[PDB]
Amino acid sequence: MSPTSILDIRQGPKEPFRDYVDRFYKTLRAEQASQEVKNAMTETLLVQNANPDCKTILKALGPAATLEEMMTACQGVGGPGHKARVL
Repeated sequence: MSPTSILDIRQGPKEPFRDYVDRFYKTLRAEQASQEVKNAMTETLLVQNANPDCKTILKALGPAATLEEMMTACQGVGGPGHKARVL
């Protein structure tokens, strides 16, 4: 509850996007509350609730680099992606 911060609950949240993001930003929000588009600069690795695009993609697309674009690229995506099954 109170002795409970992102960088101590940081397990390694690569893939449980919404399930963990709401929890992450709920504590982390002293530094970047505003869902600010530059969210590829702090320990932020996701976006509050996110959209169905980003969710379905980064669920497999956590290769420790390309996430930093994918985190927020979903905001301007204009479509459902191109991946008929995740792997």
